[PDB]
Amino acid sequence: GPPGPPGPPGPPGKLGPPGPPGPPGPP
Amino acid sequence: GPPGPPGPPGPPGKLGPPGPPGPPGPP
Amino acid sequence: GPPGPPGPPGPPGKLGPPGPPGPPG
Repeated sequence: GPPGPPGPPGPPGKLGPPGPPGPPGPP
Repeated sequence: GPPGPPGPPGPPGKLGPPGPPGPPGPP
Repeated sequence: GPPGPPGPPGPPGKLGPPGPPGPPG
């Protein structure tokens, strides 16, 4: 018979990397 | 014959973006 | 018939953790 339809989309990706380091503190 | 089953689930999506900048440092 | 082909890639991940605190002022 015909091939079946395409499977479901995969799961979402994983969390991204940690963000950039923050600014210097106030004086 | 009938059409075949649905295909397998896709791959996991792409990695998320880097996070927000950190907070200000200590004084 | 044969099973279908693999599905599409999933949706994008969420943003990561906050970065580290900065250095001293």
